[PDB]
Order: sequence, then C-alpha cells, then structure tokens
Amino acid sequence: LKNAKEDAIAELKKAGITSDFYXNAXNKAKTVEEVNALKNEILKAHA
Repeated sequence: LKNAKEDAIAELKKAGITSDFYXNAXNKAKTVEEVNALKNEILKAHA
C-alpha cells in the first residue's frame, strides 16, 4: 500500500471535490488501483 490514497484525496480537495460520499468512497477504496480508478472517475465526472 502506497499513500496514493492520501495523494488522491489532496488532489481532489485541491480540485474542489466536495462530498461526504466521496470521502465513504475514502474508507472504501483501499488499493492503489481503486484509488486511481475512482480519482479518474471523479476527475472525468467533474470535467
């Protein structure tokens, strides 16, 4: 496990992504693969 989760959280917070469900999606995604998939999903959805 790498801190890709925390780095993703920081990136999304900087992006302005605000939602308590995305920070459940925090405790849910625990592997880098999920973190990347979810981050990229949120990025695409916000774009």
